[PDB]
Amino acid sequence: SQIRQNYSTEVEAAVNRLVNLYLRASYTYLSLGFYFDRDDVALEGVCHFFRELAEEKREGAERLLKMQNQRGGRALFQDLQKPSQDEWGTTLDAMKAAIVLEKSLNQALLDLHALGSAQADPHLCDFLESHFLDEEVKLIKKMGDHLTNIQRLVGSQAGLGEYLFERLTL
Amino acid sequence: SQIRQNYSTEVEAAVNRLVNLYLRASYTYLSLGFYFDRDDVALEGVCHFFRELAEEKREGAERLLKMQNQRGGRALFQDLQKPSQDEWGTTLDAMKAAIVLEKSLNQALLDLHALGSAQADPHLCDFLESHFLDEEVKLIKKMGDHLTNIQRLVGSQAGLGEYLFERLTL
Amino acid sequence: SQIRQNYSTEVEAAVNRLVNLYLRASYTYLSLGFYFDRDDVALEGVCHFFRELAEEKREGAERLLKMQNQRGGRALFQDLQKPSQDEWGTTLDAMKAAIVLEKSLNQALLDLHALGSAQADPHLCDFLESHFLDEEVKLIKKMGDHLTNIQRLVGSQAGLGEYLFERLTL
Amino acid sequence: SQIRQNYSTEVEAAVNRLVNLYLRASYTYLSLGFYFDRDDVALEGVCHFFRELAEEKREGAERLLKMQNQRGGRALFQDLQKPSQDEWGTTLDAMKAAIVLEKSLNQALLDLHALGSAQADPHLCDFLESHFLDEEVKLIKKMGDHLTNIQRLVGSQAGLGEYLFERLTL
Amino acid sequence: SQIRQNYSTEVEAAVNRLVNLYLRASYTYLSLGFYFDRDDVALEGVCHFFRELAEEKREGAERLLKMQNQRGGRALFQDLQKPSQDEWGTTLDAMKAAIVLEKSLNQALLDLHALGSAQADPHLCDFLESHFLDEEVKLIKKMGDHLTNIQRLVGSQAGLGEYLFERLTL
Repeated sequence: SQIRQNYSTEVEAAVNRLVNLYLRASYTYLSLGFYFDRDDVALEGVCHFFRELAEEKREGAERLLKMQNQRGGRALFQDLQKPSQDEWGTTLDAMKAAIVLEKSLNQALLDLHALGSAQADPHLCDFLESHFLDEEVKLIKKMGDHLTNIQRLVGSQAGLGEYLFERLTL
Repeated sequence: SQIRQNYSTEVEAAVNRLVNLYLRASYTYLSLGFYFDRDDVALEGVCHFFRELAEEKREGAERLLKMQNQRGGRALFQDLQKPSQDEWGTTLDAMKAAIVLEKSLNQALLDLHALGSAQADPHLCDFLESHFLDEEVKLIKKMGDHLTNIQRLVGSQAGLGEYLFERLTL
Repeated sequence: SQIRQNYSTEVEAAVNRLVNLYLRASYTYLSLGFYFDRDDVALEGVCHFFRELAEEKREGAERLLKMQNQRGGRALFQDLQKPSQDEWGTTLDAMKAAIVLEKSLNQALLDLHALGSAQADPHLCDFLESHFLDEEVKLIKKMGDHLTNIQRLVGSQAGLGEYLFERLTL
Repeated sequence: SQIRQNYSTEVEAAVNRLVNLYLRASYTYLSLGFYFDRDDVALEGVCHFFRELAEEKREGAERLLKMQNQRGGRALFQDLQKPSQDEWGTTLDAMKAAIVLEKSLNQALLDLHALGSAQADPHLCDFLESHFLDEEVKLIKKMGDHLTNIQRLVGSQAGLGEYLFERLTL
Repeated sequence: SQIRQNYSTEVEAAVNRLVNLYLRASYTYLSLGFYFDRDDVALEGVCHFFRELAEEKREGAERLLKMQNQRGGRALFQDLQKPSQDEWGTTLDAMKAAIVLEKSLNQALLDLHALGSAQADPHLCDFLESHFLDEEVKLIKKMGDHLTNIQRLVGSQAGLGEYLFERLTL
């Protein structure tokens, strides 16, 4: 590219892989959202929590793609793997799966940051620090807060706690 | 009628029967609403849910009657059977009876649509698709969502769950 | 009932019978309204006059039911008899049937008031005097005014008078 | 056409024929409107009723033509036959001719709907149900209401009734 | 009195006794309100419910006194007995005591109405029907609704139900 400067093939490829990870996460959240909209699940606040995350992950992918083009790299898309489950269990099961998913995205961001640092690519490092690393830390903290509250609500009567958390937190 | 065109005696009669079904459903909901207003039942959100449905069903009957006259058919009214119960039990019992009632109305709409299609009456088919079929599907989905939430709230202590659902959902 | 005080079984039963009378009157007015909406009758102001009365009678039934529950009585619903006619003739015939209907409702209110007085139930007597007795007298006077005007318009050419009354009074 | 999909030559031709019918109806209404504007006829409300219908029919033709192009069919225009009369008689004669005209348009819509159904063309069927079938039913009902009122006004003194209907309904 | 007309000594005395009953009820509610404000009771919505009733009962006494003077009777005040308890137990115990209190006031109103009727004092009868009888019926119905909800919340864990009712109803 006429514009490409200080942008390694290693980072370009890692950015494409990260786009796939974010789009896969968006797909997972789409599935989680619609599962909580089933008439036999019926937890509206949980559906809305995950549908909003599906949008956030798609937006992250789009920001990565815009950056790929700003740097002169070339977007390459791969198949998007279906989500790991068809049914997602309780809100507790879903929130545990979500935190696993976000930790995996955060680890991929940290890996890319390390690659950027190894490649002496400070534009990349700034980009991740600005738009991604803090968002992930904030989201993971929120999910951990939710997991703690969901868990405190189980002990006695799980259906009651599940309803209350959806009504009063989400 | 000077205006009647492509409107079978079969559809005319079925529309009169459907008006009776909607008015009967309105009556059932009136009874459900006032039962939840009893001082020894006292669930205001449940009363309001059913009173609003009584109004919706009456409005459906009125829309059918307006259509009967637009097509040149003749409204014929029959006695309105009293509702199937005098006392309606818990919110769970009432919501189960309501879903049974709406499924019966939906089946009567589907039957009328099939008759319209057999009679090559596309105005009828459009009328039902526009003002009735989607409303029924949406309402049945809402009731199923409510039934799932009511059921999740029972397990432990039924009075507590009944209060919470009325306070926090309805 | 934990709340019931000075409320006789006789009044409770009479209130249920009165609810049936008001709902039947509402049904009669629904039928009158839709008859005047027929393309071969086509008197819009007459349809609107009766449709508004159908709503007023339903509201009266609902006020009686609310009162039944306020006093600790128990609503009991019976079948609703179909209206006395399928076709209602001229505006004059319909207005005569309406005044007969309202006089019958007024007589049932007066009977209930007499029962309340015999049962020393001043809350009932106030309730009827406040929300029902004056409304009936006002409505009967209006219908008598209409009957006089309709009758003055017949003599010559009945179709002309029927049109003029609908256009210029209703 | 590069865009044409599931659009039969039979429907394309029937749509062109229907455009001709709507434009002919518009022409008929133009003639009716100007007849009622003659100084020796002089019924302004009747002129305005028909002039508004001339505009509605032209708009229907234009909507059909837009649809023809959306589907990749080709508009073909034919001569427009002059209206069936040069003078239109009384308002009663004109309203009878109008209802005959609208019933013929409605029958052509129903025929086209049947053809669409035979051709498995649901876009066509939706298009007619949405923009045409209900409009025709509503208009025919209005004309039948008018015919009933005009007829009730004749009996006695026809000029008087004709004036009153124009003044007080139209 | 120069103004006194048709106002019996029996009614005058009964009105003074009724003022004492209303002021005593106001005192009882003052005590109930402050008990629920104790740091070891601490149910704010219950305190506010009873403090508002203390004000309503005082206002009722003041309306009776204004009426006594309008009729030319003479207000006579007696000692006000302290409330029947110093501590009021749970919200359920308090609401049961409140309904007992209101039923006693309602019975005193009904007795006074009967005396008015025996004395042929229609001004008195109107006064009670207008400002007192309906208010009592409405209040008793509300308290019965509350008692039903409190009772449904006990079964399982009484502290939890007591908190929830205060938070979500009052």
